[PDB]
Amino acid sequence: DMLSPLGALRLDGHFSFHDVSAMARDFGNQCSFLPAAVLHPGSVSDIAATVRHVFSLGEGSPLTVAARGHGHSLMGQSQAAQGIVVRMESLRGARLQVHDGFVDAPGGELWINVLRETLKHGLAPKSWTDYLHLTVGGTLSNAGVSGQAFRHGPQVSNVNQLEIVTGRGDVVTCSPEDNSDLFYAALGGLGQFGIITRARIALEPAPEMVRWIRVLYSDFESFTEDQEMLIMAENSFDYIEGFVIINRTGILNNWRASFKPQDPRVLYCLELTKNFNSGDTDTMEQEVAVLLSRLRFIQSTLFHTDVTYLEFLDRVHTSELKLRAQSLWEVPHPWLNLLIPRSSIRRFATEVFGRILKDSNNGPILLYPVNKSKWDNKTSVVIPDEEIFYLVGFLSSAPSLSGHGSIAHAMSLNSQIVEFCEEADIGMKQYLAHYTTQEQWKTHFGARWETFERRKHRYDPLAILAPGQRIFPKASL
Ligand SMILES: *Cc1cc2c(cc1C)nc1c(=O)[nH]c(=O)nc-1n2C[C@H](O)[C@H](O)[C@H](O)COP(=O)(O)OP(=O)(O)OC[C@H]1O[C@@H](n2cnc3c(N)ncnc32)[C@H](O)[C@@H]1O
Repeated sequence: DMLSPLGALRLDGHFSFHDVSAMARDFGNQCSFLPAAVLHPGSVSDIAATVRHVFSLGEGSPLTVAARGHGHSLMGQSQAAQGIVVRMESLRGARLQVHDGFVDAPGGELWINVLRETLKHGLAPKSWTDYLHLTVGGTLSNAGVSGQAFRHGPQVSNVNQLEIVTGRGDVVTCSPEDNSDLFYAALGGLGQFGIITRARIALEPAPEMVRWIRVLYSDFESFTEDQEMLIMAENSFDYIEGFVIINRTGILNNWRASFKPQDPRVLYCLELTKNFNSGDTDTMEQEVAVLLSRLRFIQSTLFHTDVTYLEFLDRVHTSELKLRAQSLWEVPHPWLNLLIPRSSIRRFATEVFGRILKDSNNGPILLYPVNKSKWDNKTSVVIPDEEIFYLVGFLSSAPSLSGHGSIAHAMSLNSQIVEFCEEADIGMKQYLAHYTTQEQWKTHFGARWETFERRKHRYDPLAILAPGQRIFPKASL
């Protein structure tokens, strides 16, 4: 019995060794791996003691440790088959401090909760994810990208300090100035080098309102050229995203329920915001008029709405409530998330949207560019080698057991896109990747593999951490 000395640890919290089903599923709703135990930590010391114990067993133990955030992983990345799942949200509380234009947040804290606290001081983080009900540790283990990344970089570019429990069970406080290799390793590190128990996030003064804008384009070339010009301009919009709309009719009528019209085939939606304060509405109106005057969208499709900063940032939670009401939230999510270099974007769009795809009815297609200069080259993040690259997110649901959608249909369409990228040398890199072999991961990492592998031996030599990533099998190094 390897799990009886685990039950002998004098934890601040406790272990669950039978009631473990909730930790054997994720948002992907496809993979289910029953863990042997679930740690509900009462402190970071509990996490460190659990990791130290597993490490003390050496190479003769199949025990693994997976930190679970909000479980938004799509293919078992936060699960541990016959291992130990650490419920990071058990430490949410509790150690949330705002000081000096920074917020110190537990790793298991949701971004929505970081924002609610921070707003009480008139402050907020600068860089977001589209959905806020995700943990600080979970999004930083990836990158955390939204409409602000073009300017502030991803969330991983807006963190100043991390408190980590390494795969050796050591508790380390790190930053660009102390234990910097661990700091940079953890950022986009896919949970490979340790568990982030606390993060210092940079803040900026928060606006009270946002002018939220949506416009349509018929031409991809003009759509993307306008996005690229907006991401390079000075005093531009505060959020820049885009959507690919395949076949769908009554798009302006769907917007009419929330947005004010001004005035009443593959289409492209450009989504923008301009941050503002009530006492400075006229300056915003003038600045927005100027910015829009340089764009080439279909004028009759201009829709806008004035909302609070919180209402805009938490917008996806409204869609979550509607899906939960229709029992459409916990369905399989066979998402495909790609990073496409600027030089390949048109060739990609021609084949993917013009040929491979017939409709976009089972989920949105995100498409927008970012600036590579905002991403630090020392992290574990994998990005294309061009100064401008695009995030392309195929955020599909599979509500059907057969036919149109249908995990088998979504999976076939995803394979076709990836096979095209490979055959036509697009230079694509996947975001939120789910490779099953170390050979597929070596190719993904490419020139950055050696760095990733050396950091792994340094911080998790026995490969105890985040086995669901499938990069390093237990004790394989
Ligand atoms: C479900 C979802 C995801 C999502 C999104 C919208 C929805 C509805 N919108 C995103 C967006 O606009 N931009 C973006 O960059 N990502 C977006 N995502 C994906 C999301 O960021 C990720 O799924 C991410 O993993 C964060 O979510 P979460 O907190 O749910 O974390 P997890 O899924 O349980 O675990 C992720 C991996 O990291 C390891 N892990 C978890 N917590 C930690 C800590 N504290 N320290 C170290 N590693 C940790 C897990 O073991 C797993 O491998």
